Amino acid sequence: MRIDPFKLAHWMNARKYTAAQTADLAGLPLDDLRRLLGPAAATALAEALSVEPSQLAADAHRNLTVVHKSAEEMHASRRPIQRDGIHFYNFYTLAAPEGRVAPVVLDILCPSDRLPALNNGHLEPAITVNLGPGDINGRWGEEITPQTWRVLHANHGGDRWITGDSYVEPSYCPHSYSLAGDAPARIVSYTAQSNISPLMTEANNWSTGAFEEALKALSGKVSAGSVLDLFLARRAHTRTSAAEAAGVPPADLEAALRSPASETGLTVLRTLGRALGFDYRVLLPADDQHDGVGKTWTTIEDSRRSRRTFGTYEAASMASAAHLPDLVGSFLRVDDLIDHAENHYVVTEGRLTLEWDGPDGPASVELEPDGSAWTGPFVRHRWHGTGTVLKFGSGAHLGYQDWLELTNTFEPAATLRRGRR
Amino acid sequence: MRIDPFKLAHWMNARKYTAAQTADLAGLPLDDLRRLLGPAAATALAEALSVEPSQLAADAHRNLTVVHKSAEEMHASRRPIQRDGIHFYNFYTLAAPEGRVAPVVLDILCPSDRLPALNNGHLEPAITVNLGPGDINGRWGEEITPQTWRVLHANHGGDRWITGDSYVEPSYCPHSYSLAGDAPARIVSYTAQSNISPLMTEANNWSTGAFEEALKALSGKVSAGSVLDLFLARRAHTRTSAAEAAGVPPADLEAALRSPASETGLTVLRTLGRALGFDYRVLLPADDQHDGVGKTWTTIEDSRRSRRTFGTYEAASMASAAHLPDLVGSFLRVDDLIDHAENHYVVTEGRLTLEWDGPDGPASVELEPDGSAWTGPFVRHRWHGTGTVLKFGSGAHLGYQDWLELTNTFEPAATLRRGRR
Repeated sequence: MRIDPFKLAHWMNARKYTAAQTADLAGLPLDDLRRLLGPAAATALAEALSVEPSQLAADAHRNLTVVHKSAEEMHASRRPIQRDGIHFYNFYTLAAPEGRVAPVVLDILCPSDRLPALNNGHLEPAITVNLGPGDINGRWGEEITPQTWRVLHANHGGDRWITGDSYVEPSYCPHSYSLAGDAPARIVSYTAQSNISPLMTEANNWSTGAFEEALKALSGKVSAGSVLDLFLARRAHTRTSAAEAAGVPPADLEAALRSPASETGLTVLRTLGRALGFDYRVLLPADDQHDGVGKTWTTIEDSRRSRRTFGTYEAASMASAAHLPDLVGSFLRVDDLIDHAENHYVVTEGRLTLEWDGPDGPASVELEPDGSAWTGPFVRHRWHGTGTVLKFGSGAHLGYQDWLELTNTFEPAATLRRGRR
Repeated sequence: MRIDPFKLAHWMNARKYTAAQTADLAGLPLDDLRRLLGPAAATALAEALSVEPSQLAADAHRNLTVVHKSAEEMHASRRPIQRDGIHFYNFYTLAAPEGRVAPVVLDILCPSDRLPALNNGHLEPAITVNLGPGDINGRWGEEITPQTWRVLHANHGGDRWITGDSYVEPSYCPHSYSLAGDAPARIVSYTAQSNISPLMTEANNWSTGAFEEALKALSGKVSAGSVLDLFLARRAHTRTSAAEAAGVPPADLEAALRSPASETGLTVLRTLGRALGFDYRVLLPADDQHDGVGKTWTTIEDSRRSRRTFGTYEAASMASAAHLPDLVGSFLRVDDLIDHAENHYVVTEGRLTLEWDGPDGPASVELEPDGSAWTGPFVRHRWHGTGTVLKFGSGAHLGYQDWLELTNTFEPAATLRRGRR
């Protein structure tokens, strides 16, 4: 229930109240406010600043660098889920900051002679990999067909650190799993945050008339021209005025919208961008979508083929997708690490040691199979010992969306520094 | 203090608790939960879901379409600000949803014979335009030089609806204004939300070691290669493994990083993107930054030159910037409107009528000079009468960042529809 000095300075600035005016309005001591900027109070500040208490509240957890969970504790979290009249899955949770979404390990208990009843799907996309040792069935449709029923294999060969096939569970499409045969099997399902969730959360609160107008604008093929027209209408420009505004021939502007990726088109849309004040990059094409799981599907052979040395590690790729840049999965063989976002790790073999440099100096924890850890963004760490660990990644900060704003910022490091002190 | 059905379904799904399990854990009636999904309770749900009450709280205001404020009320909000020992400005606020940041009108009271003492700057970038009738001085530096002292002119000619020069106040740089002479003058300063604020808010909570690591990564020239290396390290790939992974010659990958905008480079980075699972677009170059206000500066002549017909309106442009796509300003002459984001309007001449189609059917309000209104995203509206109104725009939803994720979504309209019902 603490106060965020950053959120407070922002609101005093917004309402342009001096420190003294803020204290006088809020009805509390000035040394306190000069301290907060550096319970019974928070309510007053909120009132004096015309904002809800949650708009000034600090984060539930500050200075988190690493969080870990032993094999014993992950096993202790086991929880059975009943579906279709039987013990369908066994629920386990991996390391994750308190309150956050934790990666999940699942026992696949639905026999091969019974179609696995589907769940209702979910917004977040997720990387799912078969830990083995048995093969499993993937179901993505009511009707059983090659497009909605496929075997997610377990590695039966020698390079076991590559545990099995993996793919990306598409956002919102129902799915379920069953055993492909007798051999038991476990699955690891890692979800990243939804990058469209913030928009949805807001759109859900708009009037229904506006919501329908938004859907209308998003309906159909969202081409470069359709997005551009919205940008122009946003600026009270027509395609004609915008063209003469950018000094471009209407004939070429039409071509570029037909070829955003051609160098002729990119030069035009960027020239438009500079003239009208917008970022041409979001106008560039992205690989169309498929709606099936055949595009992201990554077999054991794919992963084996992708093997490479990464520092003191040997790495292999899990399923990925160009339209889900913040979601990553990787097979790591062990015998410094620092990503621009969060990492979720789970050991699959050997007694490994994770070390990290945190607030209290160097630290470390020994983790055995099913043991796991979570690293915050930019937290330098490393793994020692001989074994295997799965490397997952997610996080909105800093996601590919932040990287787009960052390339648009003058001296980003300076901006961040100013915000922190 | 209500509950968000969307945030609740998300958390029950995350923790994968059935409706019954949720009710049993939360300790409340099941019909209630089946109702919320469709005070004393919210606390229980939060506890049972291992989340803070704010993580399930609905928006302070739902179904807002339009908010307006009369000339009399905006005049009634006048507030003097003392600086450098004198009455420096007069503070006025324009229409805005309760709790939100309201556009500001300022009387410039610092005489021409006194250097206007600077403020401490602010994170949000802002479009500032001179309402006139007198010219004013702009100060952007301690020392008075051509780069930090320039006259922001007021239109003294006939097309008064174009009120004067405008420019973009760069994020965080101190600034202030004084009169250029005897003639009085008012200014309108419109700020958009900061697109980097979310990242900052989070980075402020990271350990200092991680923060320093982040600054290090952002320091220097943030080129296509420097961002790519982070993407690769994120995926346990080196430039060598990534190349052979995308089936590209190391020699070409180096060229593309030297020419992201050339069609040869874009084809490579997109091929890399498809292979490694990332969005090549954020790798594309954006116009460098300047740090001065000479790039966005828009004179009266510029605006006059940009005049164009827009539906039943005559429009002229205010200052803009390619790196601030969500911030827009426009001069509108009156005698349907629907943007993909929020609008803030302020009348400068005539008694005008704003109509909108809201939750209760068609509505309308008559606004005179200094009167203002705010429209939510996608809210269809129009202006009737003969006069002039300033059109400002901001909002994160849906900003250019959302448009990047939207082009990456399969059936976005469908996704949003599912989230709402």
